[PDB]
Amino acid sequence: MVEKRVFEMPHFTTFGGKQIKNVKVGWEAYGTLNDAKSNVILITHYFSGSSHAAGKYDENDPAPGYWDSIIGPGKAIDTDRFYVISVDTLANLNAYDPHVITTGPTSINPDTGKPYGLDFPVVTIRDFVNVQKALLESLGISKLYAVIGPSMGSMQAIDWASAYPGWVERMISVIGAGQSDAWTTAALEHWATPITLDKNWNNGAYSKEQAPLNGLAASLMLITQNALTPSFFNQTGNTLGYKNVESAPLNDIRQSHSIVNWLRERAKTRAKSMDANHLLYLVRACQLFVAGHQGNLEQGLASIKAKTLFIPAQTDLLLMPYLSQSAHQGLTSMNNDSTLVTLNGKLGHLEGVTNVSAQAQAIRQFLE
Amino acid sequence: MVEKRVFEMPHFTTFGGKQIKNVKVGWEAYGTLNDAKSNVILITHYFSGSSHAAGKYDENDPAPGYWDSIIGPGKAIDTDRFYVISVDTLANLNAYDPHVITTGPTSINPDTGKPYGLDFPVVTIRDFVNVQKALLESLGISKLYAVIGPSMGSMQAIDWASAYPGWVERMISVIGAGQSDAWTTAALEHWATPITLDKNWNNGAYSKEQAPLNGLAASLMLITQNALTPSFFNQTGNTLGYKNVESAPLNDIRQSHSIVNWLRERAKTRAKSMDANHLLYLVRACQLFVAGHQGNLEQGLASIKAKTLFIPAQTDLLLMPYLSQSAHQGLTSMNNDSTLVTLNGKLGHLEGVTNVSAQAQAIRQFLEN
Repeated sequence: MVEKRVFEMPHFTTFGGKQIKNVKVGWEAYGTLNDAKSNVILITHYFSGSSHAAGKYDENDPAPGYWDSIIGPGKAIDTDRFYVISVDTLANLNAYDPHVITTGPTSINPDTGKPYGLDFPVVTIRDFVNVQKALLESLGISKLYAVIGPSMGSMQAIDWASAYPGWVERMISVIGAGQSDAWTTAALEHWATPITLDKNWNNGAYSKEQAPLNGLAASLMLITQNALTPSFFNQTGNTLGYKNVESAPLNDIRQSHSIVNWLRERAKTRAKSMDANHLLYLVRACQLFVAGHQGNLEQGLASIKAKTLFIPAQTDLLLMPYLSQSAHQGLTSMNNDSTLVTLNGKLGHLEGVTNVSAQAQAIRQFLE
Repeated sequence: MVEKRVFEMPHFTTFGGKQIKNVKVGWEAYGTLNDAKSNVILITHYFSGSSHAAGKYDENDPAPGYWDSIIGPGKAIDTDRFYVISVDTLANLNAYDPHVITTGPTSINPDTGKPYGLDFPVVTIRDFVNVQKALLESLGISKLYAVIGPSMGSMQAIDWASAYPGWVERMISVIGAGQSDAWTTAALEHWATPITLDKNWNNGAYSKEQAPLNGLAASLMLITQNALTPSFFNQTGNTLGYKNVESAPLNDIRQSHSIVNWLRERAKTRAKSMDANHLLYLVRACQLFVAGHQGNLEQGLASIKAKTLFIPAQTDLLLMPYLSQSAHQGLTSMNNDSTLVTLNGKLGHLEGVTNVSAQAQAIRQFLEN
């Protein structure tokens, strides 16, 4: 049911005033664009995700897109009513996934025949929304009925609403934020440092054959944990038969606890088709984020005219609930039709990826 | 006004079945040990701490020990009533600080004339309390009026109360836990990875002048943030003129935001007298922690008779509210005299290290009954 597409720009100016030549990003869409091009809902994807917000590329895919549970016929993001479209970001974390098309440190520089590495220009949330704007424009679309996104994708969505206020009628921020505050910028740095310390990194110039695999796995382990909760780790801890006094980490400083070996293996398996530098660039992109990318959060919220719906996860330890509450109460103070509802499950940040359906009615009522 | 002392054990068995020779740990004490040795209050110290719970070694020390505000004459922990003693952990993180005395990776192995590196045996919190016990025994003490400690210090404290019930009349746990659950064990593992990724680490066999400095700083950055809150970082960012679109990290992948530069320098500063391998070992000793060191916390709680006070910080992100609650509730279901008061401040975990005084009276009344 899903066909992967590719959007290309020969020229593109980054928000930081750099040039990327030969941009290529993947994208996909579900449903039908109506005649007025007035039923467009942009899904903007989270830190490690891609355009694959729903559906499957192949029957044999082990699982559909991450928001399949609320995107489809008759679902809260109804594909019988909306042309639902999603775009791979630049510097997409899954640079070596056969379905992900991105421009970033792995792209070949024609000028050396070698990957850009850390020669790639700094990219931002705005750069993502601007690549999405160009894709939309090239499809004759001038307005968004809604933009919807979780986590890093809620940054894109709220940025859209702020940067192009006449372009967005509705803004759904899920497990989200209006800014990367100093707490969040610091927290996200720790995802980056494991890769800088890996000896293979070679200041970003490593080959694919000598990639910084350990630093990447180390980053994902930290990410994976930040995105969950004590509850989740203690329950999987139970399944592993976790104990404080395990003979292996007790006897050998170089062995680890059951729960660590699990997280390491999981993150290693999650990072096979990922790229270390691309993780670095998405980190920096998040650290630079503020709705509207103007002086501060208040200025960016003053530009929004879309009604706003904020769905924090109550358990979220990564983009914590006060983030959604900050943007939401700043908006109502400006007489923005702003609504806040909570996700309150046990997966923490990942409630808003894996179980956004819990709030499907709020999304639906917002979208009627 | 506080003399740093040394305790020595020619031979020490570890909890993991191994030997360490020339065990040397630092300690100090405040107050006067009564004729009965019944007024002994042991302070056990947190991850990056030392024995310096109060007072100053030199009156021109910039800052007194980390609990001077509640340990001293006439304070909640009255050092004209109690004898207040505190010992440096094995593998103490402050491996190059002139006041700490410890034994670990940087120690010279007398068998080889060279450092232990990661030949040092794995240490646990049990090994910390046992070195304390050995010190207390060397001093002729047989019983502790109170064992108190924040964080890793509370791990030692509740361990003391579970492994040696009659030794411990009262146990005060501050910003602490009964155990390192799976969440917390994985969480501290992230403290360890950056050190081990650093090329200079060399599987633990680096010279002091060829240390994995950038890995060590990485760990400390994470630790520092884990110990704090958004409020602190956001007040801090505001003191720093933090903006989200700062021109330095926007123009250059290799530049960083204000907050990160602050965080990095504070960690490189905190790391001057620290050793990397010792950090690995304290992390592992924390992952191995369960009060008592049985197969679970319930078994470790079941043998506690000391009356217990718990003082978690509501805003703690490192050892969150629930770890104290899980232990306090377990003890109350065992009809153990267990109280729980909360620190409400916004420094998170470090409420219980730098602002314990907010519960001075609860501690005072728990000690004075």
